Amino acid sequence: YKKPSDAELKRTLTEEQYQVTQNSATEYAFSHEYDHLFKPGIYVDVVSGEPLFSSADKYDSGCGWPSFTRPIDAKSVTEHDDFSFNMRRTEVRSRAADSHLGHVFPDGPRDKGGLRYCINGASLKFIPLEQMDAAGYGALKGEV
Ligand SMILES: C[As](C)(=O)[O-]
Repeated sequence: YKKPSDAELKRTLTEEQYQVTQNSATEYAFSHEYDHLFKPGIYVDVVSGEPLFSSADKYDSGCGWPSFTRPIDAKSVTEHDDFSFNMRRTEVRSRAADSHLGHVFPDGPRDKGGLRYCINGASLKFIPLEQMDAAGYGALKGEV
């Protein structure tokens, strides 16, 4: 899982996908299809295809963006202090392509770890269970 050149990205990603993953922009709350999508499968980095979240950990937090209790693999994402626009939050970015994904907060389901990963649907690509094998993610079916 690798990240193409900035120049190549400009010609493959939509304006929205590019602004969110490359410039850390934020999609309008409740605007993405993935917000209310709850079907079996996984969500991968729109840029590199790296698996990031599983349908197994997706839940309704009412925050406005796809929400998960944890990443599909602890190593899949990286955390960063975000002192953007007068406040302190923890930014979440993908490991391989370093795409801006969203933020994580300490107010998630307590029995699931207590974390809430709020992610832009524009930074993801959903792979339904029925297509995971063909897509090359067969080994991850155990995570749904
Ligand atoms: C707008 As957000 C999904 O980075 O808390």
